Amino acid sequence: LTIGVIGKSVHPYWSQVEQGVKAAGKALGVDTKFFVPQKEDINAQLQMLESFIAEGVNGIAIAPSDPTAVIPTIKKALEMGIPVVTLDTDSPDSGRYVYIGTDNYQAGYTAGLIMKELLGGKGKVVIGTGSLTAMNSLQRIQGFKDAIKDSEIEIVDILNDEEDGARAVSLAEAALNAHPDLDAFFGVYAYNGPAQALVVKNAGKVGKVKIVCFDTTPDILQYVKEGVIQATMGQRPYMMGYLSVTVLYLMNKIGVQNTLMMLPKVKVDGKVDYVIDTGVDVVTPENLDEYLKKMEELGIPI
Amino acid sequence: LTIGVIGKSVHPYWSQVEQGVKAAGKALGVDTKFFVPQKEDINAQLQMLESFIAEGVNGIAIAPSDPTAVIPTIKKALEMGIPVVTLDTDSPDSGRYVYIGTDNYQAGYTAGLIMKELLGGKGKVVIGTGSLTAMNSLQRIQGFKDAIKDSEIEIVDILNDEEDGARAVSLAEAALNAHPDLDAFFGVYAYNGPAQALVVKNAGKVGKVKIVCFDTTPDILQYVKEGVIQATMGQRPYMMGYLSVTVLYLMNKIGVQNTLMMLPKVKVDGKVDYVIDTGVDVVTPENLDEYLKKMEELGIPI
Ligand SMILES: OC[C@H]1O[C@@H](O)[C@H](O)[C@@H](O)[C@@H]1O
Ligand SMILES: OC[C@H]1O[C@@H](O)[C@H](O)[C@@H](O)[C@@H]1O
Repeated sequence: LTIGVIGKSVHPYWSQVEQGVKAAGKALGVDTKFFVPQKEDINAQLQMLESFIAEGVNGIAIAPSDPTAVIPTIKKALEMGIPVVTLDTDSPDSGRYVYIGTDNYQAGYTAGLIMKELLGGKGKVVIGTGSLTAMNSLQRIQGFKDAIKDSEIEIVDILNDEEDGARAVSLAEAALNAHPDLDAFFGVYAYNGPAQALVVKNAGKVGKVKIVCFDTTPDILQYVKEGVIQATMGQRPYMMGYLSVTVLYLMNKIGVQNTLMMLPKVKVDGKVDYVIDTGVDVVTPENLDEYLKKMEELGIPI
Repeated sequence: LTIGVIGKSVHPYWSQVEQGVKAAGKALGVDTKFFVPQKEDINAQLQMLESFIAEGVNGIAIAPSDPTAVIPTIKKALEMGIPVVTLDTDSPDSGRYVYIGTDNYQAGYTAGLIMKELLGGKGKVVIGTGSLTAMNSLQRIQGFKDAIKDSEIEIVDILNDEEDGARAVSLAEAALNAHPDLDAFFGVYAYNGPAQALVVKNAGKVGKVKIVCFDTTPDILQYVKEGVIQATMGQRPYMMGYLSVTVLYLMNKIGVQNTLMMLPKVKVDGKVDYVIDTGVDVVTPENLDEYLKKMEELGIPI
């Protein structure tokens, strides 16, 4: 059997997902194809998707940079008898059987409450994300807004870098100059937190300008350690990759229905959906050490 | 790989469980050992459990007729690296990783609410079960009690047949001739429903005496067709046996933890537990054709 997985960018975050993909494949005796474009690239994801289908893979897990754009192709994959699940970010109307990843809206809400606390309920915030089409970005941002709604905290900007590191840095660097009265940064994607951290450090504003972001890749954790980042919403990319392969494997061996019978279910608009929530680890400078301990203890060290 | 499954009795209900166990094994390439004593026999379950452990199976799924009696042995199995899950009825402190089956307490509550409606909150009811140790029987019973608590309905008898057909019958008709003024019969196990129905149809009480039971085996359904049984809480024995083999298979291939995070979790006494609720189908004479249609569509016809 062969299973194909499609990510959204070349960030180390997707490396963790790939490791999960390969480990699951090795444990189950399955071949895995992994693809991630350099930066956000909807057309490349579509072509790779078209390609995996033509190759006749037995399963596809995809993290859509655009949930609507992939619907027709995902429908074809399903017509061709190839199971499809989403991971990292969802496309609920595509026909994908299961979404596997973080509860994005809530992850953002939590980050919003943390921010609300750090700023004492007031101040100006600039948001940095790598997409304005991916549903996971929109949900994290939406949840952030909903969490600070009952305060005087105002978001003065939402900057999209298309999942490009240099671009994320220069956009945050300019936003800092356009807003010398900025109180905080909110990084929605893995590139954003450490980009805003470099900006703030470069301007000598560590502590002055708060940073609440996502993920726990090396560069981020190092800034959390230096105290530049007060809090980051850590995900479980590895698990997302490992369970995606597993779920698709089962759907081939035991069938789509039997596989769904054993997964967590939720209700959307009075209808049943399937969601495996991989959880978030709220990491701050105070609990960093426990985090490095907890991770290695769970089997995914450093 | 070899998976061992232990049932509670020779009822056709367990044949359904076994078909699932054999279907899963076949689809996954796993050998399956299946055991059920003639009637309730805790000692036989324990003896069979000890042999599967000695024979070094790679997984065990058990439906303990006594949740406490099996703890030391299940613990021994786990100590020796053999994953254990429960199905049909639980043993929450045995150390088993997952419970796969009906939500027994709630299915009982639902059963109680249906009676309460049928009897106008008043009348004499006699419960018929096949165990007073098995947790699924105690939960279904405690649930029936909790549902009709604030009504005038009363339970005059709780007859235990130790999962024996003839005993289910002779115990019933020895309650209808000690209570010819009996309002209703409540069958907890699959043996009970048909027995109670055979009795009631004999004493020409078809309709007079109310019958609310569990399961949808040939006989139970037949009597729902003749309006002898008004409502029966149907389970999914097939799914229980199929998923039990699947879960144990995964635990061997990808590990216990990776498998657990794929399943629905619940919080019990502040600690996370894993439970696959195979759901219940409330069947009445009104929808006895829709139920047949539904089962036919899910791949488990007739
Ligand atoms: O920017 C890299 C990655 O960051 C993560 O936080 C997001 O969940 C991914 O969708 C994104 O591709
Ligand atoms: O008595 C036959 C069977 O009836 C079912 O209702 C119960 O779930 C089983 O535990 C029992 O073995």
